[PDB]
Amino acid sequence: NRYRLGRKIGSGSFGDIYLGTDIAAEEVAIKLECVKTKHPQLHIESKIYKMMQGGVGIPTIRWCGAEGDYNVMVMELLGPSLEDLFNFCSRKFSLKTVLLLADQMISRIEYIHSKNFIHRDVKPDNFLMGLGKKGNLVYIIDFGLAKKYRDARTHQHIPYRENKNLTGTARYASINTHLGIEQSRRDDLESLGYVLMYFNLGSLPWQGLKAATKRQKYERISEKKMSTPIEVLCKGYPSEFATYLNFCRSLRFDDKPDYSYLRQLFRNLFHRQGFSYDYVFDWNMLK
Ligand SMILES: COc1ccc(OC)c(CCC(=O)Nc2cc(-c3sc(/N=N/c4ccccc4)nc3-c3ccc(F)cc3)ccn2)c1
Repeated sequence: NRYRLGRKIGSGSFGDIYLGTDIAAEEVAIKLECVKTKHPQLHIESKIYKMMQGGVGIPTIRWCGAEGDYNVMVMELLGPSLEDLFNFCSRKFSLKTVLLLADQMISRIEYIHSKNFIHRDVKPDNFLMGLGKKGNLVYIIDFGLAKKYRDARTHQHIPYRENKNLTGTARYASINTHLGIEQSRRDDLESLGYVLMYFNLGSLPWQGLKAATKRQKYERISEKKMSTPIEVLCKGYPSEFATYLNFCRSLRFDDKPDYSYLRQLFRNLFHRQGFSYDYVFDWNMLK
């Protein structure tokens, strides 16, 4: 109930992230926002976490408020991110681990969409494993770029818009995001498709391109994504990864994705491969 701030561990969408301690009991994670910021957002994000509360893989917020020069949000401590675990696993995941992760990540995105929001920054850093009895559970974090895509009462979808600035991480952004189109449900899922192929490959082919300014930088990434057919991107990997991406790329702006179809693709592959659904990930094998 009273919190000690520890080392800074990084930065979220709109603030810095810290390890901390609840001195009376337990270790926590703490996000800070300057209270004098011109674009306050931490309390908005807190309310989204609250709307999401109780979902599988949705982190619990312990306290939000103001102290000194900061707005403060305290979260239950979670385990390593999927990017951290990727590094710990020598930047290679077995097919079994990719498929286990795919099943849960699709479900996390579906859940957020069911609560009327799109995430808009699907990337490995925003998925964290739980701890203790939740160690086999993938959590999704960070609603700082999240947006409501439909009305809570009528479910009327937001309108189509063009010439929008790229929101999120360029590496995993959808093609339509690069082309300036308003993001919708389909784009969260397309980004996940790039995340899965990133886990398969160790890098994506639009990493490390040269340019002068950040504007051109994103342009080069856009051009490489558009000019790399899915069959080339996914060459040498099971067809399901291409099928997944083609499905996502083919969705209409306001389509409700068939999340079950996408999970079934990978589940059927998992079964054909003879894998056991025992939640044993590559990092559980580290000695
Ligand atoms: C017990 O021994 C340990 C040993 C080493 C450790 O690590 C060095 C740890 C710490 C594990 C940990 O990170 N746990 C954690 C993190 C968060 C995050 S992570 C994030 N952004 N990450 C990125 C990454 C890349 C790019 C952008 C952002 N934001 C929030 C967050 C969000 C809201 C909030 F209120 C508080 C925190 C939430 C809960 N647990 C432990």
